[PDB]
Order: sequence, then C-alpha cells, then structure tokens
Amino acid sequence: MDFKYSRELKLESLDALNLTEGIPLRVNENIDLEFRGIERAHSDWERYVGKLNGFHGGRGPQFGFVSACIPECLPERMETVSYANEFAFLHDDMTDAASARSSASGKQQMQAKLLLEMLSIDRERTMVTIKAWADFMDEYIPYRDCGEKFWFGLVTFAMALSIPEQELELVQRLAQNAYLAAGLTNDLYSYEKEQLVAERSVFNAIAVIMQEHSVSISEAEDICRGRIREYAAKYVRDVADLRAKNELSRDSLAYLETGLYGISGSTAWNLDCPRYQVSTFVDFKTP
Ligand code: NI
Repeated sequence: MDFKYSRELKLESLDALNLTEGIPLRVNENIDLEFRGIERAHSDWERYVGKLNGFHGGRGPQFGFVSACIPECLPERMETVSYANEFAFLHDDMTDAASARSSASGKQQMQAKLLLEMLSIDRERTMVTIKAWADFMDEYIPYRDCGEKFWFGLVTFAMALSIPEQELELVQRLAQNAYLAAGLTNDLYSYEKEQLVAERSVFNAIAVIMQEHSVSISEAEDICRGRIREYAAKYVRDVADLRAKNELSRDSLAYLETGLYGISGSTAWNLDCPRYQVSTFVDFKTP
C-alpha cells in the first residue's frame, strides 16, 4: 500500500505474542478525529437512546479501534467512520442485553442522521455500505450474523473503495481467513470479562473449545492460539500471492491489504482496551 495517512508503530509485545504473523502495526494519524467521533456517538446515544454506565467501545488509551484497524482511513471520513463503529459497539451491546418505544425511535433518528452524513460524503459507496449493513441495523467447527458484512461496509466507505462485482465473491471468500483470525483473537481477549459478566448474571470460542474437548480455560486458549496462527498465516500468504500477481483491481488489493492491518491492529488494541479490561467492570452496565 502507498501509505498516506498512517504511521507504523513499534510494539515488541506483538512479536512475543505471535498472533499476527509479523504484520506491522499501523495507526491512522487522525486519532483526535476518531476520538471526536466516539464522543459524539456517546452524546447522541445519551440524547436519543439511553444512559451509558461502564460502557467502553472502540476507544483505547493510545489509539482507537478504527485508527489501528483502518490505518489508511481517509482523514475527512474518520470522524464519521469512528462514529459508525462506535454506534455498532453500542447497538451490539444493547442487542445482546435485550436478547422502550422512544429509545427505538431515538435509535432510528440516530441511524438517519448518520445515513445523511454518509450520503453527503459519498452517495454510491454509502449505498454499497448500507446494503451490507442491512441485517445488522458443540464444537469450534459449527461455531463461527455476518460481522464481516459490517466491516466490509465500513472499510469500503472509509477508504472510498469500489470492489468490482466480478471480484467480490473471491475477495470476500479470501477475506474470511482474516476475519476468523481476528475474531478468534477477539474472543480470546474478551472471554475473561465476558465470563465475569455472565457469572454475575457464553458464545465465545474459548467456551466452545472447553466444552468440545472437556478442557480448562488455559488449555482452550492454547488450542485457540494455534487456530489463530493457522488462519493468519494462510491470509498473509494469500495476500502476498495476490499482490505479486497483481491481477485483482487496486481497490480489491487495498481491501485485502487492509485486512492485514485489521489483524495486527485489533490484536494490539485488545491488549489494553478498557472494553475488555476486567478493571473497568461495573455492575449494571448500560447498554
Ligand atoms: Ni497462496
């Protein structure tokens, strides 16, 4: 990728953790815009939907989820992209909690305001993105909602990418390995806090592995880490081969390369994000 908006960050712990196949960590320079989008999402959520208590979404102590996972996000789209990602965190927690009339009406007002902002930035890519977003708005083999669809919609909007229709099936199929690696790492780092929250009241790969093999948490963590490494290594190999052949469109290769930084960025963010820190646990989280 020809980097214009991000910088590489040295984080030696990633080498020792060995979950990211040596992919470098990159962070968008416009962290301040990401954090502004997060704060506006919180302000709107409290205005339209409900009170926040002990809620943490994409913000981290140094960088946020979007700045690390979409490092080449277009600067003038960062605030809107971060808002939408934070909205998704809020909406997903409320949907988990649930699974009232004025809060659901408030949530559609908040969606409409976001849709208007996106349409004002990029009409055609907004339509691709919201069609991708439509749904959202025993063993490890059956364990796996289409969260890839949210991220596909967000990245293509964030970087003004248009995937040719004739490449979409292939690109989405190859991206699945990056989503599996990042998603398994996510479950690996969220399990402890999730178990704490459930025991005070778990669809997580750690839990699924423990049941499937009748093993302890740390034994399941090792199994999960081995799977993460397989998925990430396969993805890195595929992207490397596609970039060397240079046959796919620039936009499809940009999306797949961004999948690399989604792996390194989400893993680095998981380490100390308050969302998964046990220290930030509260009783009666809202949403
Ligand atoms: Ni290959």
